Amino acid sequence: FEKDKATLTFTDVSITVNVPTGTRIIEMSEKVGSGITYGCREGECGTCMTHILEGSENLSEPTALEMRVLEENLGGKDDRLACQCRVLGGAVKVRPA
Ligand code: FES
Repeated sequence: FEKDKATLTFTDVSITVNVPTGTRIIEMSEKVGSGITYGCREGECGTCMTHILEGSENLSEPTALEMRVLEENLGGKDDRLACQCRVLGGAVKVRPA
């Protein structure tokens, strides 16, 4: 009934925020103090890498750009870029990678 909102848990700070769907993880991490770093405005640096603990199915699929910057920065199977990863619904749990 609230399909336009999603819960996002930053486990390094133990807080779950209810975000409007389509919000990027980086747009909440600094609001709660999570240690995810915003280091560029072009999606190329990869310093915003984030480990997706749960709920990867509720996230926007990675673009070809994200995949390239992920691989360039040794991102793993469950890592995503916080400045490019949008929460589309459901429940997601993340920690700084
Ligand atoms: S902040 Fe640079 S890739 Fe996300």
